[PDB]
Amino acid sequence: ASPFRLASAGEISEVQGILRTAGLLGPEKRIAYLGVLDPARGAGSEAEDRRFRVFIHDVSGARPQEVTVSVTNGTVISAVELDTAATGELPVLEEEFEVVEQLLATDERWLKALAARNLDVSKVRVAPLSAGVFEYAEERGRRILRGLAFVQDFPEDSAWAHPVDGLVAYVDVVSKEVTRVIDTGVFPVPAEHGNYTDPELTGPLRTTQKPISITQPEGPSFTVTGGNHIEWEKWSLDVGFDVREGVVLHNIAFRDGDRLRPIINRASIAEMVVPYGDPSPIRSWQNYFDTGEYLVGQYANSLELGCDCLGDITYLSPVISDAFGNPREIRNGICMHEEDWGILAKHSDLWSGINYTRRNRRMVISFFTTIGNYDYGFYWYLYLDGTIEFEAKATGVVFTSAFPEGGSDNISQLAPGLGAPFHQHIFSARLDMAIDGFTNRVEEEDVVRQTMGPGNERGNAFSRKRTVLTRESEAVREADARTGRTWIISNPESKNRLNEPVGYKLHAHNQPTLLADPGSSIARRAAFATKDLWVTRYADDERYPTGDFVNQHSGGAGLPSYIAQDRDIDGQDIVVWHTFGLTHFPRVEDWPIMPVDTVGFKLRPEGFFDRSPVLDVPAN
Amino acid sequence: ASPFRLASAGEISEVQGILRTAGLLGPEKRIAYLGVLDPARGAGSEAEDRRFRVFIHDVSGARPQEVTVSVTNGTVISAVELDTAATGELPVLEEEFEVVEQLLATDERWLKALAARNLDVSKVRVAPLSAGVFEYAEERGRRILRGLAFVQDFPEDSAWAHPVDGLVAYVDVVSKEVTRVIDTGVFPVPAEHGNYTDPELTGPLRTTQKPISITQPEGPSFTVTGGNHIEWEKWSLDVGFDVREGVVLHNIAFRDGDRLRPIINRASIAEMVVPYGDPSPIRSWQNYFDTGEYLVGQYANSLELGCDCLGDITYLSPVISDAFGNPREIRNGICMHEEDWGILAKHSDLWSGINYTRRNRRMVISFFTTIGNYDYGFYWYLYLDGTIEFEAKATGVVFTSAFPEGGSDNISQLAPGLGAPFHQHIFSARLDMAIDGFTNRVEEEDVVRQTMGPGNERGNAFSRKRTVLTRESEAVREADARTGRTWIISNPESKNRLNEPVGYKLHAHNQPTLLADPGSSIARRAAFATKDLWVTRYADDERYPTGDFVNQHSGGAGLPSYIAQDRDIDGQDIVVWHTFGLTHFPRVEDWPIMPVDTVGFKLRPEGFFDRSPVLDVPAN
Ligand SMILES: [Cu+2]
Ligand SMILES: [Cu+2]
Ligand code: NA
Ligand code: NA
Ligand code: NA
Ligand code: NA
Repeated sequence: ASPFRLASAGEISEVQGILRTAGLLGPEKRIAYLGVLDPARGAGSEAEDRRFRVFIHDVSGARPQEVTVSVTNGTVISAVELDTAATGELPVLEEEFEVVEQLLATDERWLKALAARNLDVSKVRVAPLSAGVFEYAEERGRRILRGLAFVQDFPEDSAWAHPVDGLVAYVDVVSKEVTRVIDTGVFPVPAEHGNYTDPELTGPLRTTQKPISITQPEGPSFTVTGGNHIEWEKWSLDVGFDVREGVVLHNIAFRDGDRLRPIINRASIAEMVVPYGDPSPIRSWQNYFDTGEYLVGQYANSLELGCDCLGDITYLSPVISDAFGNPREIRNGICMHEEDWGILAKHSDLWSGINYTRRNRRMVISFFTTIGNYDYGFYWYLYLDGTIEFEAKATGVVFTSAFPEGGSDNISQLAPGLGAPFHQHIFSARLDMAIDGFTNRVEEEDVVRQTMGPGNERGNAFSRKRTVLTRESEAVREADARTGRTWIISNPESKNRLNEPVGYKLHAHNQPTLLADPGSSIARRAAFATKDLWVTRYADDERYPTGDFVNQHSGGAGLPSYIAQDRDIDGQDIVVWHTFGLTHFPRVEDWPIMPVDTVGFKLRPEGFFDRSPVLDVPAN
Repeated sequence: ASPFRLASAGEISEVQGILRTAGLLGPEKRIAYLGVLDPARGAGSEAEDRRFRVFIHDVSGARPQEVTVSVTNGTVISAVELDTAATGELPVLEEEFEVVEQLLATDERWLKALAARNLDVSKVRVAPLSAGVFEYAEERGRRILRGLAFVQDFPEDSAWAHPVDGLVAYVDVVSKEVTRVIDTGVFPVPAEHGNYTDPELTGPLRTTQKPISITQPEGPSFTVTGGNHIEWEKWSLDVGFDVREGVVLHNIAFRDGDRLRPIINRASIAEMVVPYGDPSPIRSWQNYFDTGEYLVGQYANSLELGCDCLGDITYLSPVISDAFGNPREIRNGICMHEEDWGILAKHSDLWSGINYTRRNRRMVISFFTTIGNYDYGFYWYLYLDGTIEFEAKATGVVFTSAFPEGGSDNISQLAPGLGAPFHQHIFSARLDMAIDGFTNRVEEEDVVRQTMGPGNERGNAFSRKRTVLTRESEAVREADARTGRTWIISNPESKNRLNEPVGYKLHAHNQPTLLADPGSSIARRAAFATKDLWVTRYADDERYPTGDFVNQHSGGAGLPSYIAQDRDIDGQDIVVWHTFGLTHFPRVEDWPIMPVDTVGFKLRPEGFFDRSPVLDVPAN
């Protein structure tokens, strides 16, 4: 009954049938994206209309289409032909990945390059990577993937240990032509294997780890209704899933006495870019937009009980569409559970004699995705005290290269002859704010140091200052860790009992933003990543910080074009976009499989409640 | 048998007997500090000598003494009379705290101030606070405490809800004289109570939280031998306890194959300062040195199973001395346990078909202390992958004042008429480094941005740079979050298999440092807090960043005087001192009892191992 319910297999089958009957899903067509559309602002008329957005690719070279379908009414609402040289190419299809290796295996230039290196083509795996936009005029309007080669000595070998440096190819995956093969010179293929399940590498496994048993004898404290509606310790929300963004949180609200108070209307990771910092022409084009180009939701893992998620786990199994419009279930793709989180509050008072301790807990909503060599975990946390936190977990196998004789300023050495180029992993969180409703504003808060003098005779005073961001043109902000800079999202029309506007404070990790030269292709295509915080006025069609069609888009789409509208954001329906990321100089300890590293952000209440919201927590 | 074993009750009784027979512990004497001394550098001759350092106060006004005793030989090694006007006063005695309220209760000025406010003196609690050094010439060489007043309406009332603003007194606790009573004007005493166990404030307690059961059916994976020696998942260390510093970690080492490899010789929180930023003369002197002035170890809590520490807990019960030299056990004062810590490493490989997941865990060593209104948790974490992390947890009741009519730039409003002055909580971690032995060096690592141009034609390259700190005069460093600044501690004489020096990288949280004017008293006394990182050459007597005698010391002691020696630290026996802290602008949600907030730091291996050190972890 809820408009925010997950897409059903039956809905996806109906979409397929509607598209086919409209003549839009012939044998040459492929679905590159399918997702449910959120309700438009002000759907309080109960007139639900379940609408889906579809990107349709054509493998014969005809123009792709963007289509909107109403499952409710069984009709095609609109269908638009796309000029991809102008607005960007569609996301990469899973079936295009295998095309690259197969096409190169019969190309005379590729075979000559492998022959010079004494490599058997049957052992050469090709990583098919997105192309970006660079100097090659012949690529405009064509679907291009670039391929880098790795040797697999046997079927269970980790090919990442054996990069074939000095060699790259470009492939037109629609016309099935190899456009360029570039060979800059022969590097030795690193010979040491990286097989982290090989007993010769692991040694005897430890026998010292005794079991930790986490159980909930009476079941979990949260309830799931309507398939995806969560209620837990005064929190209320809906867990959505989209093939591009992955897990999306809707309608985050907190039950404060008799009132259900909204906090965030929609929360998601709306883009994530992995730019590489190696200037070698073999890799200097290398930038993954995992969300926008590959779609992280479609590569979600099935999570195993006891290994991936430990404790009393409740799973969601979202349904997506395959390239032909058939429903596909991602079994156990989302884990949900609560976790003990240490001490919540504690005080032993000498004067009253009262000793007081309470324990904290958090609700966890997570999924894991695998894109080639990398694996990313996305974790959303809700805490008893009103804190909301996001954490990304990065693991998997680092992307490798040869390590040059004589060293490198842009590549780490991991093993003899084996290098790992420097790179970043940068995320964009899109937070459609709704602090006590939709009239919100953002203030930038800095610590203020004060000079010793009159009114501050002992030189101990310090203060803070808040600056309201009033228009989009002034709402592109940078971090300043030294001044303790944070941002407060408040509702100027909703006051706490002290007559102050209710608010939430965003705490960033203050990690470096995009390092590339501002004149680079990646700086133009990932402009969101060059600043820590953006605020825009809500609009239905402003969904992603990089635009709708990221693959091979020439740049400027998304946030820089949105904020040019210079709209009023002072007490309006606003969206906060926060950039955060990891800068990775690989270490020896990251090889041959990398231990998890993390980055994230959190939001804490700031005068949202009239007092601590956890006074009614019982004494365990 | 280990020289690093905890002090025994029998050792403390022997110290008392040695002091008494030497004529050093008559009825007028009080022990203000007693602690075991660490072995001097190069104790590999097995010639153990258990020595204790003692500070002896005299309640009759005679000069205090610093005494060193050998329990092994039953002798007084040295006894020195202290000139406290020169070198500082001894730490505050617990018995001096009650003296303040009792003395004020019979002072005519204090009684007149309370009478004007219609307060019954029997209901007025006085917080006895350290004095610092300001403009009052009569305080030089005297033991002074300053008192701030709070109303307790009934014996179980939280007095913190009822500050009596506009009033402060200074007390000489040796001569038992009230030196000054300052009354700047009558403020209304805030009337709302802050009793967080009162059903009228909490409402009905939640019935929604279902139990989380954490158990270890086969016991924990760590072993404890010799009372305080820990072995856990290749880690080895000794857990010490000192009445000033609290938990101290000794001899942190990692078993890498056949080699026990040292990492940190001694790790502790060597000072912690809480400076207040309210320029009112009632509070502008207010600065707590919890470690140096009060001694955080002697106020350690007894931790309750299931409430404070959850899971399979192993306790240590350290022994300290009371003011008369009798041993006192802090029952269950240290909790030790292991915790599941999520995913350690994960990869699903398309080419090899291998799916791999391993789980992480951490060892936790913690204690909790209560100083007046504040409660602090100190947590040390060891992770499977070689990471060492410290985390401080701040909770308790915020220090309060009146909230002025017309507002304040330096005080938050928490309730009608009730304010909470701005302040910081700043810690100093002393890390006596021993990366693969004692020849260590520190490098500062910054990210380096590169310009688009020749050799970087696509403008994607970025790099990093490392600067060796060679002398103490250049080893006072500031954070720079924007350039991703970290510090690497390496051993230039110990190489990994790639012929690179082994190292560990310190990751700071990059929070603001001391905000006070650099010309203030607190900036001179807490100079360590004005910079993020200090490196010194190890010396036996350079123990604390603030010097040995912090109470009422005029300033400059500790780190600024140490580094003036400008000693060589390039491949030497070195000590890293890291400043980190929280800047607290109190929020409504912090009242009437504050949910935990955290700050800390971590160290991760950086080419210390030859590959990932967790390949031999089993598959659960
Ligand atoms: Cu990485
Ligand atoms: Cu505080
Ligand atoms: Na274009
Ligand atoms: Na909004
Ligand atoms: Na002095
Ligand atoms: Na050292």
